[PDB]
Amino acid sequence: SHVKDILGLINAFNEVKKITVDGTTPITVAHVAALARRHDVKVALEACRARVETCSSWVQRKAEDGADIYGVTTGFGACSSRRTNRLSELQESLIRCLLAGVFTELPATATRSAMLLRLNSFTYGCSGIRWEVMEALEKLLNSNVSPKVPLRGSVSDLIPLAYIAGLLIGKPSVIARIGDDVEVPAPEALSRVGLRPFKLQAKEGLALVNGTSFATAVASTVMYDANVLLLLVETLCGMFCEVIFGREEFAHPLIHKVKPHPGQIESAELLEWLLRSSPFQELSREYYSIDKLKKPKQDRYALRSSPQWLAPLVQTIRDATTTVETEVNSANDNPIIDHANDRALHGANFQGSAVGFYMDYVRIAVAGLGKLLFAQFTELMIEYYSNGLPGNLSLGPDLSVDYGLKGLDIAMAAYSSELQYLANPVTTHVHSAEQHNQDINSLALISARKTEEALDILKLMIASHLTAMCQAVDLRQLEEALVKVVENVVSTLADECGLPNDTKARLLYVAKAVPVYTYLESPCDPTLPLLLGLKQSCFDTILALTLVDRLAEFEKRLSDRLENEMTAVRVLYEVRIQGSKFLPFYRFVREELDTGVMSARREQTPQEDVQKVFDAIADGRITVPLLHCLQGFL
Amino acid sequence: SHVKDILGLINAFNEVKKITVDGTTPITVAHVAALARRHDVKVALEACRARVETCSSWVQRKAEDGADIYGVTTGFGACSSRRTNRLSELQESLIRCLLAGVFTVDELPATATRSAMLLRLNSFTYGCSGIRWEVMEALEKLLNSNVSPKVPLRGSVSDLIPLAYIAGLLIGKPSVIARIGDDVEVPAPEALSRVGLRPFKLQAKEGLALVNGTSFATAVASTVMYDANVLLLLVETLCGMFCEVIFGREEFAHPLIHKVKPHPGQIESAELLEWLLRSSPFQELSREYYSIDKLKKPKQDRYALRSSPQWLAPLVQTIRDATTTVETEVNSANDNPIIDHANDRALHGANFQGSAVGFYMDYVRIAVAGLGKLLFAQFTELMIEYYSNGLPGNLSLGPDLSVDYGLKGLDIAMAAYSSELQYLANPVTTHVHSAEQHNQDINSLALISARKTEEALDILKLMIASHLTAMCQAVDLRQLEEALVKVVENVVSTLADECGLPNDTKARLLYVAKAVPVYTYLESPCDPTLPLLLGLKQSCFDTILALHTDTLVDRLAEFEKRLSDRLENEMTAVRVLYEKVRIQGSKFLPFYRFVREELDTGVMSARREQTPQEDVQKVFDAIADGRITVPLLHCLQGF
Amino acid sequence: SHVKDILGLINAFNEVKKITVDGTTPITVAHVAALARRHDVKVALEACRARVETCSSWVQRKAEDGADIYGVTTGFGACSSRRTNRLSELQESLIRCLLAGVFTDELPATATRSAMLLRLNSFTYGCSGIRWEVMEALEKLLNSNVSPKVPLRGSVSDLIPLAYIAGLLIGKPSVIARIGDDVEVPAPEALSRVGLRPFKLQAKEGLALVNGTSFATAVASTVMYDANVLLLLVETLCGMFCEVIFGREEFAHPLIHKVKPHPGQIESAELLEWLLRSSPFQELSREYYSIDKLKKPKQDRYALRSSPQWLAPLVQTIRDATTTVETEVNSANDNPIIDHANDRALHGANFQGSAVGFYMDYVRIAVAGLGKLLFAQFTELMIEYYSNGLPGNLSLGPDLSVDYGLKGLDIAMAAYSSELQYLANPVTTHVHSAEQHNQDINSLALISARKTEEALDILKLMIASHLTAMCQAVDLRQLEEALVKVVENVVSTLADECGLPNDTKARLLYVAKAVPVYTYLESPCDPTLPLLLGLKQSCFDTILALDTLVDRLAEFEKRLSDRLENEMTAVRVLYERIQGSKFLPFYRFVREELDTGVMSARREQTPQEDVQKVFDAIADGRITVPLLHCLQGFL
Ligand SMILES: *N[C@@H](c1ccccc1)C(F)(F)C(=O)O
Ligand SMILES: *N[C@@H](c1ccccc1)C(F)(F)C(=O)O
Ligand SMILES: *N[C@@H](c1ccccc1)C(F)(F)C(=O)O
Repeated sequence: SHVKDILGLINAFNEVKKITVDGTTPITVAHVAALARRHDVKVALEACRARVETCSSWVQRKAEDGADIYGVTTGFGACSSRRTNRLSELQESLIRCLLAGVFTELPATATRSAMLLRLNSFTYGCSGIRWEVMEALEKLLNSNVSPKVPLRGSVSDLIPLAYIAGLLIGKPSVIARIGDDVEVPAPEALSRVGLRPFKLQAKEGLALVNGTSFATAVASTVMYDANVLLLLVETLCGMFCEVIFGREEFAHPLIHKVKPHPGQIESAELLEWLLRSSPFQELSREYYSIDKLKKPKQDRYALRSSPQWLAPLVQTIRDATTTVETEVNSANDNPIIDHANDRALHGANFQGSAVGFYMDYVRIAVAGLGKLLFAQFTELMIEYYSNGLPGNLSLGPDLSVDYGLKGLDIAMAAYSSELQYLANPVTTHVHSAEQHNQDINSLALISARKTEEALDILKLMIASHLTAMCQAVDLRQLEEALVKVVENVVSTLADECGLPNDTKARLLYVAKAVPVYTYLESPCDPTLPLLLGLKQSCFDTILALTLVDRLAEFEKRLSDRLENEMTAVRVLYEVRIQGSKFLPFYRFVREELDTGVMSARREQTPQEDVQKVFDAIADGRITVPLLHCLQGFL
Repeated sequence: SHVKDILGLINAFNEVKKITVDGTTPITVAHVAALARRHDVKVALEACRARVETCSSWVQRKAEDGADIYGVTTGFGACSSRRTNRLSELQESLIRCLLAGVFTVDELPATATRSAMLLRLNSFTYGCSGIRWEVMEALEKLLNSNVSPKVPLRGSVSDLIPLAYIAGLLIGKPSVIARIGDDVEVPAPEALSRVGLRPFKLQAKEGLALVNGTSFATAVASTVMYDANVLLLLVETLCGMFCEVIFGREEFAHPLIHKVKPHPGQIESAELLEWLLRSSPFQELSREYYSIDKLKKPKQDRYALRSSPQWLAPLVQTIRDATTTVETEVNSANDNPIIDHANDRALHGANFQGSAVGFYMDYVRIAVAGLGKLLFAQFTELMIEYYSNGLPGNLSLGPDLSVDYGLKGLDIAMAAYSSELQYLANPVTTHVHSAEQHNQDINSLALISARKTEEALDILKLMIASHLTAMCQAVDLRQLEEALVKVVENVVSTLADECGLPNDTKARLLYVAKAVPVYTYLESPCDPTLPLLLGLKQSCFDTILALHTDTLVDRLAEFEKRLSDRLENEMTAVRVLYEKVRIQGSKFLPFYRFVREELDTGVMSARREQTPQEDVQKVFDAIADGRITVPLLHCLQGF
Repeated sequence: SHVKDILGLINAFNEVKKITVDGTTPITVAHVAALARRHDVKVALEACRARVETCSSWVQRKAEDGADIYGVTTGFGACSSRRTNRLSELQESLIRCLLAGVFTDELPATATRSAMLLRLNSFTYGCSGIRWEVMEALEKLLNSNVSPKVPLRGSVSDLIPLAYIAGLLIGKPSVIARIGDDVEVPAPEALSRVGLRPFKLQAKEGLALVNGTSFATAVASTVMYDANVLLLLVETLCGMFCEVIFGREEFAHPLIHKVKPHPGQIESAELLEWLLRSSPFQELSREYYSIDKLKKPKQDRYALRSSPQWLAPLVQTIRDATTTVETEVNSANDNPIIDHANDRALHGANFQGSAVGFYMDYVRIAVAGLGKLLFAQFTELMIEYYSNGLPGNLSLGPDLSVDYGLKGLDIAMAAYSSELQYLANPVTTHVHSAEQHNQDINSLALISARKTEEALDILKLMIASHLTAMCQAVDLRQLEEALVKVVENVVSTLADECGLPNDTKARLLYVAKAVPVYTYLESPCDPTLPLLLGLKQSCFDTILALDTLVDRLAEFEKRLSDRLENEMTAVRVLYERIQGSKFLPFYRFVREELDTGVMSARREQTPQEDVQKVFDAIADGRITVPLLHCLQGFL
């Protein structure tokens, strides 16, 4: 199951201390994301040194012998017919030419990831780069030194990679970060870490720039996030079922066996397990047993069609992860040196098309994830579709001065709207580039950036959705306690007023049946559903059988006693979640993040509450409640 | 290799005679495509009959006894609160309300309709639907009798409305029109009459069972994926033919390049290309071409060739993965509720949701746009003298280029094809509306997406037809070129002797004859301002300085005058003769031979009366009807 | 007002008999659309003849004397450096080269005839150098219904498709021509049948024939005609929507729009205020919000209330693009441009279809906006929570469990809007560097025009469904009014017969007035439905406010049960305000002229059959008759 694979990724991200780069051990998207985001994570380049030096030696010696090899004794790109013996000058003129970006930047996280991925490519021993340059890359990475790199210019990653090469050769115009607090010209940065500027040998300029390292770097953290957010969305579908009073049957194994898309079986299998012994599903069964024939037979699509919907999304995100990791673990470079067979091989491994195309697909899948969240949120906000919950999840009781999560609802539409726009492909906009030499190009970095922007929005949407669901948990729990009060007040008052058994039964059924949030604002308002039902019953008990006096007295005593006792339990409140598999999420948001039920009495704005949830998602603290919730699933 | 899988698909499409529909043998995209396109292909429903009858009687009993089951004793969609014991009228009312398409005729074609009927029939064999076996038999008979309802093109968010027309046929709705063969349209009651059927009266759940499926989206996706596989393999293969005509370096496909960047589609496409180009007579000429003035010529090829395996990689993987997804849907019970009669429950879910097909249709349309762009880039290089390594601009034979613009028209159309294709590849799946009284707040739009991908494939067929036609032109131009260069050499060689020129002059002159691209001076071989006589003049001056007399100058002047007399006549003669060989040793011989001999074409020029349309039309027709798979299979023989 | 301009376009489309082509008289999009669609419309080429022959003469002379002029003594496109004195063969080689489309699908005859018209018109300016006699042949071909069959694709904007018209004129055997609707013959037989002989191309003539924007602009012209008509139609139907939904017409108040004065906002609101002023339905709406006022919405939802703000950019986009397309229709889209007066061949790019291209992209986005408005309005009309008394799906019932009303149309509306939104992505953002990199910018105007055309097909579908639904809503509103009165009468008369106190009678009559009738039509005396539910509350209340009374109330309840349903069934059967409404022409056209009725289980015709009739009438222009009646007297 993909659920195991994603939990494996989260663990790896959390547990990795050293990333060994040795030409053989795979680097995963978790390793890359951990390097980028956790400063205590170090690179360990393992002396594959033998194959690096052989390749390096082969390239320099052949170049000096005057062998005819692209970009070592020839011009670059469309200029490949020009030959030269100016070995170092050739390489230097390439870097000069490629220092061509403009600051209107790629972040340090991306840049460091690119540095790791370039270093990794070199370990396969096809590049002809010197071992010493690799050691400098490892040292730069572990010292938190990174060039400032312009955002744009790559069609996929010559220009952005030229800034890493610029740093390594000490270009004065290249600015490097040393940690978060220091910016200095490249020569000063090299000095401060005990390095001297390199003099480029044969092929070294080209080897440093001819990779897919920036596209693949952004794609790696994109894929790590996409896996985690994917699992988070699937899991939260179960919380949605619980708070909305869904029917868990939608996740029944036979439904999905019979339409066996792997993502459909696996998401449904997770959802069946999450909901198996749910206290909230127990309430759901109670709810639909009261006036069963006046209530929906099935849930609406946002819940009931969730496994079918998630299926291609799971599969796209899983497959794209494989593709990105293949790219991470590849010699993306040209020429490829086949030193064992005494030849340089001319091809196009710099071409980031596998990554670019899959970036387009994943952005579409992320939009699909956003649409599901938006549809669920919309249902949650509308009393007609929420099975007893108040509109906008407004606690009130005075709804005229409590518009609940309406702000969050509007924002969800804005989030989804922009997300859907972002999901158009980048890959269809291929221009014939670089003197028409690059007449196909992947645009993978640009695509990766757009998928990253899409995920930023998805994070906003998940934070909002989780926050609303926590609100909804409190509201369901308050609902149960409120209904018990109403029943108790109705029962005891019927006794006191000495009403017949016929009467008491009719009134207690009303007290159990009418949704409490329809009348919470003013419980004894004669135009609201509680008293409406009560009056209906009282007339019926009169037709079926002083009795009038005892009924009028009941209605007066209820008018005096009920709202006060409802306010009491409400104020006290300001439990079923204790038995829910989603307890860790509720406990995380309420206790660890220090929040409470949302209302006019709570001073914290929706911003303040959703910001905490969002920050926990952005920095990965959300995986703790996620891993606790999933504990024991196999 | 995906290459084996696609060859398998093609074999299955050509060879199948009966599609067995039995609830356990899988139906592939090739079977669907063969049913749709080959009218000798028949459906065989295999009496799964037991579980089907158990299911339908289970549903009927439960309903009669008043069991609470969605869409059987319950209103539909957003109205599922409403209960009824009006079992047949409930189902009748669903069909009436769903007969809501409009003919703009634009319609779903018979091919997609018949495919959809097969897929619905297939879903039913899993015994989860509650449909009567006799309705299933009716579907088999309609299929085998070539009777199809006429179905409006639009209305589905994925396939209630379109499927309602098949249901409408079965119950004899007079407003539903039916095809019988290619030439007859009659009202539904008459169509049933003509094949020995009586209108059905819908039992509990039967109206819903007929309409609550992904049959149309999946029908169009099936023929889309079949075509996408074939066209993909064709594009991959023709990359090798492009290498041969453009004078590429086959090194780009070396197995080590790709082992070291091991995307499965990258390795497998490069593996195919290495095989296609091993021992190529055209690659031999390429090696010779670059050995002459080596240092004045590009060390590497441009991206459209050299980066083809890296470009193809995701395209191969998307198309292969989508085929699996679509076939999983073909072989599914897409219906709701799902009757688990063994455990006496009707399970309420959403197997009618075509999201798997919808999202993959979007991915594939993107992959197809990538295939179009690859063809457009390759075609572009071929038309431009600066990038074609000796070929004339526009692949114009001429020799008078002022009245022969060659394949320029095709070049223009290729830009028009790619442009619209890139536009089409925007996603459909991002346009989800909250539908059906906000009941369907997510919906796949799979049929809409599948239609756009089909449109994308129409354009790709056009591009492949053009590209293949151009490469056959280029084959002829390369073969004529080799012949013309040999004549220039002979004339220069013998005339050098006969004019009594020194051996160092003769050798200089013969170098020029070998090194100058013949198509740069074919228009007028002895024009003093064109590259042949340019080089000859330089060489003649250098000779005078090197051997530095009046006799030398007389003989050199004589050489120029006599070349002026003879060379054009000789060059004209070999060209005319050619219009009246290395491809014989090429793995692409079956393509060249198919286009030239079987389709009856020739080198394009001002002397050929057939227009580019007429030539490309033949190739396009062969791609459209599958005849192109014959040279594809011959070419790939032994791989 | 744009409303007046569109009415002007409609009248011209309907009334034109002869399109005058003379180099000075403007050709409008209505003229193009009428030629395309009404075959009784003829072309009158007015012998501009003198400037044409002068320009023609100039070119032939200059070419024969070996002047250096692009595409007359030089090669084409990227090959312009080649010179030749083979004047006719040069022109012939161009056509040969451009006969390069494929039949997969074809540009329709309507578009091809429009393209022939536009090319002929371009020639009248006397910049092209084409012979007068070729122009007469084009006029004759137009007037005789002869058209080449033309491949759909190949143009980046229109060399390849125009080469088919040139191919017809020179009698290329491989070019197939239509004669009327049924005859298809090779080009030389077609020419022969209308008494023409094949032209032999003179200097520049091949190029003049192919070097225009005629196909993009043809399709764009019918696109813009339809866009104007359908726009006005959607704007107008917003008023009809207000009437059936129980809208508040104040949304169209002139001060609101004076204060945010986008011209399209002012003008659509002005139209809507006029359509809704003293409406009988607005009077029903006013009544509705007066009953339990404080429990009903103070404002309408956006699909109505925000309609003039929404329509504003859409009106403006469609009007400005009409101007732009007409400027193209009336242009010398050719190259070189011959300035015979000053003896210069001017080298430019009037073949570049970019004005049309970008505007087709804009219009497609605006059409998507119109579709979205219709979708949102239709969605509200189907949902009881938002329709202010109307049944879900506009189901008549009474038994809703066997009547799902217009739910099928509702699903289809989502499908239509969805695909329409996708179609509205731009084509102009996909410019490829084409034709040996000579055409490194190109308009793609024909492709874009085709997509806008496709988007308008869907809009037609959406308008047809919406209008059908609103007619259903008219019937349901009038039936509602008749039903409430019936219930009020039955309640009143039965209160008297049971001798109920005035207090009781008053309470019960208010329930009869207040409860939306469609919430209980299914079973009027079901004790779980809103009527008897309201009646029981009032009965308990009257007992508190005041044992023989109980007897009488129990007798009222039994009598109502005997009587109410039958009285309601009778009025409904018989039925199976619009007379004072400005939308009467639309209702009458759909119900009477198209022969339809309220939708229910008892009517055999399917939703398809009803909507097809309405769609066909939109498609062929018959919809403009009720539209013009509805708007009579406006401004
Ligand atoms: N990646 C291409 C290139 C172009 C310009 C400068 C450096 C590199 C290339 F295709 F030419 C290559 O490096 O192989
Ligand atoms: N697919 C949905 C439906 C809606 C309207 C008519 C028939 C069917 C459904 F979700 F409600 C279902 O059938 O499950
Ligand atoms: N439109 C261009 C052209 C190209 C090929 C054939 C005919 C015309 C042109 F720009 F070159 C022109 O005609 O001006």
